[PDB]
Amino acid sequence: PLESQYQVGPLLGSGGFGSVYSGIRVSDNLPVAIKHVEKDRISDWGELPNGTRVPMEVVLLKKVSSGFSGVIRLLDWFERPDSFVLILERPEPVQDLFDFITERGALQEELARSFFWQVLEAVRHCHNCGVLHRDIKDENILIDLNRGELKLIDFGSGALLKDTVYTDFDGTRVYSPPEWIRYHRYHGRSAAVWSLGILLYDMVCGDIPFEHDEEIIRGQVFFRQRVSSECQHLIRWCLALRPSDRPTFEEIQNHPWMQDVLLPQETAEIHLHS
Ligand SMILES: CN(C)Cc1nc2c(sc3ccc(/C=C/C4CC4)cc32)c(=O)[nH]1
Repeated sequence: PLESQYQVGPLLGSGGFGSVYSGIRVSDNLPVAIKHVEKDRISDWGELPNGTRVPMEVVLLKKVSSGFSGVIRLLDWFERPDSFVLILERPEPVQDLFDFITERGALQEELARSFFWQVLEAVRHCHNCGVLHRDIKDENILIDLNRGELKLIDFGSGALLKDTVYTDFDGTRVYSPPEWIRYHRYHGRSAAVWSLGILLYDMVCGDIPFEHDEEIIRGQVFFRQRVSSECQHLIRWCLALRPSDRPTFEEIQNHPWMQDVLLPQETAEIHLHS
């Protein structure tokens, strides 16, 4: 045990959630990320199959970790007197979708579609595992620039998935649905689809559609860049004001604009200059 097996590199980011450092498992040189979370800043606790009292993030991480590389896997975790320390995988080289959009602006449709699909495949995986992320957005998506594979990260506002209503949200406002904004209630799926509508608008317009509460409640989408009619259709569908007017994952993934997606490898070859 102990803090022997890992070697702490540079800090990767921080905030009110905590601090993440680059790290190398000594045990065999694998890249990892070392995420330190303060007990005081966890509002949502959970408990394991094993039955111990851990942050919800750790519960959800365990339920989603396994073969499929569309979600970042949690390799191990530790407890400390005032924090939990999480060890997760780290692709090399890697960059987050937010930075990648800051650099390259609006993405070519073909690139967006391959990115969007992959997010769709990640979120479907979480939904199967009984996990709801609740904070899907460019900053919670890592690109592995060599293999062209997106990895969803940061379950710190997630919850167990359920069919009843959610009356709490501790995620990103500008990505939250209008039913949350007015009534303080949403349902998982439909609120996830809204965040995906936002995410796709982001990808294709270089930036997010709404900044203020009223623009959210109004739900009218102005396009600032050339975007095909079919992409515009899908975005507006995901951003239906009534939750039940929103598409299901299956309906999103059968949308005409979602056809003939590139593979992750082809994607890096053509767009990440692999
Ligand atoms: C997404 N934020 C709030 C923090 C956060 N970062 C990571 C995780 S796993 C993880 C794994 C790798 C890397 C490497 C990133 C490069 C772009 C700087 C970061 C993270 C998380 O769970 N939370």
